[PDB]
Amino acid sequence: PAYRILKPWWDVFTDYISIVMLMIAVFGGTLQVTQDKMICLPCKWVTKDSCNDSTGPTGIKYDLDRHQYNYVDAVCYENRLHWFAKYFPYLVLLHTLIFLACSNFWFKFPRTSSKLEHFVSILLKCFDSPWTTRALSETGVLDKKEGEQAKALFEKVKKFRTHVEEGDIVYRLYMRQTIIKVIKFALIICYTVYYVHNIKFDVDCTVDIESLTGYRTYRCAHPLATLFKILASFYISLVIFYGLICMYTLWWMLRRSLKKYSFESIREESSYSDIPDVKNDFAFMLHLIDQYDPLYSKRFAVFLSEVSENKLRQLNLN
Amino acid sequence: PAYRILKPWWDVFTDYISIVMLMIAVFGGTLQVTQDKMICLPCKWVTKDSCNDSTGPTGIKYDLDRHQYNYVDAVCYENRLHWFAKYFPYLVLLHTLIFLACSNFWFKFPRTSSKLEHFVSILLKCFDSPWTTRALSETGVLDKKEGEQAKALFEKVKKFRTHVEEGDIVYRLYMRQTIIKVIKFALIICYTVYYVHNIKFDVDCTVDIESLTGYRTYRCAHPLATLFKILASFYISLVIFYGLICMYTLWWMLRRSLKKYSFESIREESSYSDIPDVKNDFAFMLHLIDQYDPLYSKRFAVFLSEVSENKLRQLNLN
Amino acid sequence: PAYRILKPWWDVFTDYISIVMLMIAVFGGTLQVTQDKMICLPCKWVTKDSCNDSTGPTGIKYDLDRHQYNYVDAVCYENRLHWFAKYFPYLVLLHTLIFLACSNFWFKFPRTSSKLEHFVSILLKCFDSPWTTRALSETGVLDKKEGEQAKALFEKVKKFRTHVEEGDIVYRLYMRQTIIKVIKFALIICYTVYYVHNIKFDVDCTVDIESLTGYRTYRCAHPLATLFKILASFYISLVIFYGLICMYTLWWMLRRSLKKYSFESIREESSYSDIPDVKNDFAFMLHLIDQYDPLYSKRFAVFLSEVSENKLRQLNLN
Amino acid sequence: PAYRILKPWWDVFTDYISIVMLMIAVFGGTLQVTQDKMICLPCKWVTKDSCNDSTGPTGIKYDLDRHQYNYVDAVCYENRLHWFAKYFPYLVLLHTLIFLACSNFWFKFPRTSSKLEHFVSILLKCFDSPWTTRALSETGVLDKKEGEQAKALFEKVKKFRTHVEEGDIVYRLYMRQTIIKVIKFALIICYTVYYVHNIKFDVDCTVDIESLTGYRTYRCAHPLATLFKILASFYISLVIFYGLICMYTLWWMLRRSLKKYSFESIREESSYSDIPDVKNDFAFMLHLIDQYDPLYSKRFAVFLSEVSENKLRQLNLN
Amino acid sequence: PAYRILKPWWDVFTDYISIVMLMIAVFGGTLQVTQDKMICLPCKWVTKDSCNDSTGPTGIKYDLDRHQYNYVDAVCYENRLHWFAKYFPYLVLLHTLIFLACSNFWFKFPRTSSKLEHFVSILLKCFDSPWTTRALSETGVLDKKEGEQAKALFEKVKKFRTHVEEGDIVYRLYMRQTIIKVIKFALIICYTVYYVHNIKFDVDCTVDIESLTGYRTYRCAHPLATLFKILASFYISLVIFYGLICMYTLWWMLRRSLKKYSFESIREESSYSDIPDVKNDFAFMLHLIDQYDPLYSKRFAVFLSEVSENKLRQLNLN
Amino acid sequence: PAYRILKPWWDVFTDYISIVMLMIAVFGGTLQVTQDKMICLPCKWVTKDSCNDSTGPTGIKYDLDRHQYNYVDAVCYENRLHWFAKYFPYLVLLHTLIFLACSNFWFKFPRTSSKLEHFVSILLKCFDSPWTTRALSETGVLDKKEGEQAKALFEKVKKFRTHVEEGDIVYRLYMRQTIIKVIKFALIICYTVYYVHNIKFDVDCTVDIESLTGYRTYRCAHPLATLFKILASFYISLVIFYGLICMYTLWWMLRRSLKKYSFESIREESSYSDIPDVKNDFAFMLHLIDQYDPLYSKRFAVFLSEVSENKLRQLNLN
Repeated sequence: PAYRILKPWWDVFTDYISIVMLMIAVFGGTLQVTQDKMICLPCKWVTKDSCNDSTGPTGIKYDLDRHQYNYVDAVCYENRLHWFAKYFPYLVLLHTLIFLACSNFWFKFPRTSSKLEHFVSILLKCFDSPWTTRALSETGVLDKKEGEQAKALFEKVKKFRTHVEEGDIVYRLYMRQTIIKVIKFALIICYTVYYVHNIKFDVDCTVDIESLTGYRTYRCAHPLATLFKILASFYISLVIFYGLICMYTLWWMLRRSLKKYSFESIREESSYSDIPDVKNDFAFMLHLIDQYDPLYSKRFAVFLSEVSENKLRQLNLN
Repeated sequence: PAYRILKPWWDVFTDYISIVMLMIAVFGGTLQVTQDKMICLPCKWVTKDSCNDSTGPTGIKYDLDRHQYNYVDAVCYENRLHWFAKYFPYLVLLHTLIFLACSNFWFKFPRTSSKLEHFVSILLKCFDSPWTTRALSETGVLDKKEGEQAKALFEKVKKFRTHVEEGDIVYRLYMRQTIIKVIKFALIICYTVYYVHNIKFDVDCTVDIESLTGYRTYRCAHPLATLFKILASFYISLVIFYGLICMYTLWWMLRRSLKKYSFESIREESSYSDIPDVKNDFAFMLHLIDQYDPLYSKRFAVFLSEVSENKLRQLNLN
Repeated sequence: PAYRILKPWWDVFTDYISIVMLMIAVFGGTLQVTQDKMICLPCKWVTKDSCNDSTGPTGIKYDLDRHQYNYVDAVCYENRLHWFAKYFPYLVLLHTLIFLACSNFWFKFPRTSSKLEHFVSILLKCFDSPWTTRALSETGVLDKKEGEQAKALFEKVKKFRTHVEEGDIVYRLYMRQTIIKVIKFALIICYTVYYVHNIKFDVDCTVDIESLTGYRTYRCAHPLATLFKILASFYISLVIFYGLICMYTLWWMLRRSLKKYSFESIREESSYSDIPDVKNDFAFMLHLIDQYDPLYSKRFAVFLSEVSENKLRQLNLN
Repeated sequence: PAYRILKPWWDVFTDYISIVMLMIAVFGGTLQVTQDKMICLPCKWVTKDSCNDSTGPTGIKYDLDRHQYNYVDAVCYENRLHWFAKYFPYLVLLHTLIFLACSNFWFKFPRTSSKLEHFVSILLKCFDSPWTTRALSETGVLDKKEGEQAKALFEKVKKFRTHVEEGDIVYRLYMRQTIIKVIKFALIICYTVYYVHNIKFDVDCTVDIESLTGYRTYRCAHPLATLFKILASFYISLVIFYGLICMYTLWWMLRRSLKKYSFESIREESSYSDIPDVKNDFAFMLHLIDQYDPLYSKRFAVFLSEVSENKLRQLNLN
Repeated sequence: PAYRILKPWWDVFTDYISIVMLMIAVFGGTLQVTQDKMICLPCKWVTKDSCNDSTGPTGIKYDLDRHQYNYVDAVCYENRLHWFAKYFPYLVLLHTLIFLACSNFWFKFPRTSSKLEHFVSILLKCFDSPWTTRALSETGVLDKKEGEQAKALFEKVKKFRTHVEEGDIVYRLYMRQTIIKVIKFALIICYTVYYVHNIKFDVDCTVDIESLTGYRTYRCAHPLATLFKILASFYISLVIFYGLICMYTLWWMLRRSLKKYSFESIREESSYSDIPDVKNDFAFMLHLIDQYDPLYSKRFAVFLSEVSENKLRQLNLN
Repeated sequence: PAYRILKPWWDVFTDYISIVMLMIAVFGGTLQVTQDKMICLPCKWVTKDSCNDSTGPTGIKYDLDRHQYNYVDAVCYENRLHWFAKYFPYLVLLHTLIFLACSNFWFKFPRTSSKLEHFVSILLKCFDSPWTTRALSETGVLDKKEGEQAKALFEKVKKFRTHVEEGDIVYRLYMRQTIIKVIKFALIICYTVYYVHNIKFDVDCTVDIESLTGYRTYRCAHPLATLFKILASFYISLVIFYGLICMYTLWWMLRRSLKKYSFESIREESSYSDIPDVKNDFAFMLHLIDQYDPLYSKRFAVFLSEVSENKLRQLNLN
């Protein structure tokens, strides 16, 4: 509903990229569950623990029952097949979940949710005030009721300023979240690229069970290897875009030095020099709202100015 | 809810065509997943890497187990079968998603969403104003309250004009989106038509595994080839309609030269010559609203006229 | 919500018949997907490309593997089985979708949706007016506020009349939609009845593959033939009802000659002779609302009369 | 929402019984689809087209492949198995749907829906009127506004009476619906009880195919016979309850002779003798509302009385 | 929404226990449907219609086809397996449904739903009245409007008292429902505990079919026996808790003798001795609301007192 | 909706951890249901009830049918496989459910839900009062209406204080719930860690059935052992976090000694020394609201002060 203005474009993009990652994860998961197959055969002639690979033709006879193939299938799936091809989608699901948690933690966390809902309530009831457009147009009789409403609103804004000025928690939380995203990004890229090549269609496996079948080695096929490879490539691509976005966010924030809102633009333009600069934890919100729309900041700044209140006193006193 | 007036008929048609494309994609996808079968047999007599195709009859005996057929099935599915027949529906899903993204990007993007929600809020509160129908009927006592509401509304419209006049971002974004749609259209038509013919029911494949079975070549059948061919034909047809719609949109926009709203019709008809012409990024919106219903433009234009304000001053002063 | 009054009983019936058709389509579709089986056997003795059909008994031995039966199954399913039994439900789904599109096109189309939402808004705010019941009861002090509301409402109705009088698009669209429904009805009845008989339980098929099996001909069974026959009969029955409804609609509209709303009933009854007749594109709406409830037309007609306005002037002037 | 008062207890019970019938239908349907099995075997020794039923033991050898059993399965399922055991749940679904249609037709039908929504709107705005409780308490200064509201309400009720008095359609529709329910009830009981006994676990079938297998007769088993028998018993029981309810409804309506609302109770009790009796199509509604709660009828009857209006004139005139 | 105050804690617990019972029923149902397996083998040596149970080892050869095992499976499943293991979850579902029906019958039943919605509407509009807190604080100028509202509210409460005093239906219905719950509880415990032990993993069955196979007896296994046993134990435990709750409810109601609300506490405390005792069918509601929160009863009792009305007359007369 | 302020951060974390636990439970459950497989083979040479594990190679022949493998599979699954590997996910589901019950019991329980909804209603209508910000700003003409509203609000707060002061039930319930969570935590950790190691891939089982097959021992494989081991590790980790959170909660509550709200901070700061200390069952709520946001406590405390009421008397009297 109302927190769309808080979320910037980068957070919006992350929100949908997470859905796409989760989608491919769920699909790979159900695809793994429904088949989870390998197709294994023996190898009669062995050379260095591998196949030699050396009147019409006739089929070869191995003298095996259907149920022994499934046993050797399960064994060569358990032991010699590599864990990544098994557990790829579960990991992706876990990662997407903890991304989303790192994103929405500071919304769900009450200490900050209270400050944010109070801030936005103040901002909207200020923007919807009637006296603002008049004050901006001035660069003369008004209703006593809305005059008193504005008068109480000034005091509310002052108390809110005094309350928010102390905290400085939101900056720290958002900082920690971005850093967690970036380090986790790097970590997943590392082992994903390192272990992607091990997915293969064909596998030789020597499991050492003579007594049950009488064959040493086996050659096996994993049909889903190609598809999981495609999904992994698409995955790491989306991940790359996500991490570049997070790096841009981090650079923006650390560069701006944004604990202090400079504010000088409006006071020179609108000729209200008697406005102080803002302190920590109330400037960050203004920067966020500025990324959405600069208009809200200007509409809110008028109540902060004491000159506006001094003028409003004249209209109530009349 | 309220953005239905912004969307023109072509965007409406695209919205439903995307749903149809997504529907056939999901269906082909689940159909591929649940079977993903081929039925492969050997070929005893070979001529040029192909079958010679040369007391009651008797069945032929190949001396193969059930589990070897599945191995050769997986192999001839992996190697010699063509990637398009495998991965047709996934590509279609991807394309539909990126179409929808290109369509709804300028709605979800905050810099423009703010301008649009502000514009439409202004337009609706102007259309719902009581003084408009009276002003149009004039071609005399009014309430001081609604008079002051209108008076503030003029100032709001002026500030909004000054704000929107600068940007010119919406035109660029919509331009880029249409062009992306058209080039992506052409690209998908190209390889889709080039590779559709390779889907076939029957396939000969030579995989070179003598040691496991003792047969060189194999003849295989893919039942879903016909159905995927039908779906691909239906797909490219829908795509053609989509691209022709996009071309019409592009021609309309580039032809109209619409940064400047000509406006001359109302001023001659309603005898309000003292209205300036509109500049970039506020005309495009008027053209869009004109495609929906011309009435909103006329109802909104009265507040822009200074003569209307001059007359309204007389009614408030009385 | 509010467009229920626009929809007549025939459109209501079509709306639910489409749901039933879609239901049987989805069911036949999933039933086709989950089995898609035939059961094929060879035929040892052949006479004219067909079976001769000529110490306890003993089973017959064909010397075939399980995997060859599936191959010949796929072949005799692809080639000699008839396309209608395969693709019956998909066609039904397509038809139902394009029926629904032809039904809801003039609602979703913005040029007409604007006129309709404006019309119905006017009608409801007129019906909810307090002065109407008094004016009808007359066959005396009123509030100045509601008097001015009614006075502005007369002007709104006049502007709306002048706006709607020109168009004549809604009649053309509804005409085209009904005709599309009727011609498509006839087309589907034609080939459905012509090709329904080809569905059969038992099929003889000669596919000409000696090298793979050594048998010429095959006898095959399709279990779902009976069920699809039942569904097709039920389908064509529902379709017949739909088409008869559409024919009734078409006859009604072409017979009534409804561009001109005759209107003579109320003016003779309520003694308001000074009301003009209505022109194109505003009469069609009145006929539709008359099919729902004649009361709305009478309650709306009073504002159109100039005598009512002349009398209302006396009450405001007092 | 508001039509709960219209629905009597019998219609409420029918509404839930239909859901239960639909539930068992859907369950039997999916159960039929997922198995649809029979298990068929041959019979070596035949006596009168039936089985004679005449060193450790040894298994019997029939020399049949797995794929021939499925063929004879499909054949003996198609031909000799009885259609009721196949198509039981589909019929039940159809019946439940047409029951629900017969129930909700007069709600969905616009000609009557308009009358009903208008009636209930009048009744609720009368019940919520403030003057009613005072008038009942009388067995003295009031607000001019609510006085005028009541005064207009009398005229609205009079116009509504004149409008509704003519129709007499609702009685005919409800009559037809009840009769359709009762005759359809009897019909389904008839063939359901006549054909339930044919469901059996074991079946002998002689299909006459020597050339494909060399056996004349077959003995087959249908596992779901018992379960479908249980569901059919439960079905006919629920149906019996439904039909007895419908018979009670029919007897009630035909006995009461309810076109004329007798009304004599309130006029003797509350001493308002000057109220006429009610005519057709406005009494039926009062009887329905009486079945829910008699209070609404009494609260509504006061406005119908002319004495109440005569007294209200004194309070407005003061 | 508003009936949460009517429901006591025991009804709340029953509501969730029914959901848990339904959950285990649905799970056991789908588990039964998807497998419904037994695994049957013959027994070569027989002693008293049972198995005697008496160079490497070698497998035993019975000379049976795959399709005969399924036949004997179906037979030994139909005949000798016990009906409880088959139809356990369906019964549980039926019981849960009829529990829920017995719980919500007096809400859905209109004759009582009208009384309850009217009662609660009165109670809430009384609790939200402004004069109540003042009257309680008294142990002096008020608005004429709210004074008249309260004055009409007294009359409404009096009429409602006279209406509700007669009925005494709600007590009878709730009594019948509790008793049905208790007797049905006892019945299900009886046969559930009596027949639970018959579920077993291993079963010997003698079906008497020599001609089809040549074996007399069979030994069979039912894998789901253990799981259904666990579910049945959990089921009867939940059922026990449910029945003990119902017994507590029954004892409470029969002990309290609650047709007469004693009421003596408030009149001694708040010094309003001039309040009569309450009669049947209006006391039961007060007891229910007392179980939720005693405050509503006290806030409502003030309007019942005539002294409160006598005092309120002085404030309106001033 | 409104109870988000009551829930602290620890309860929030528990709420989502329960969803994750339930998710892994449902997944392990469906995974168990769909396969529930073991793959068992015999062992020809036995040494101490275990396998000795001692011209191309040839397959071994056991002379067993497909249906005997399934029998021995079911037997070795029933008897020698350990119950934990079977019933792991059901237990997890049960635990998660009873965690959620212990969490939401005091919300669903009516005796406390009434007190809480009344408390929060009072708090919100106090926070939304206009006089509070003025009273805080004072560290002078007001509307008589809101003055009387505040005056009644003081009395409401006093009655509410007297009502809540007695109970002391909420503290006991929350205490019991935390303790149940901690003891159940310890219990599940105990047997989970004790029995996790018994899950294994390979199992030897001696079932003692010579007559049916002629083999003593069997070697079996359980593919899902690894996956269930991973899920169990992840489970116990989440559980550990949950229990540490619960221990922190318990330590906080027992340490604070919170029946008495110390309150001294505001009276020294805002110079309102004439406020008493709070008693049991009204302090706990204040501590909870303090964990969310301290501002509500301060905004509410002003009405509790008698000095504020004494000052408000002057403004109403004027």
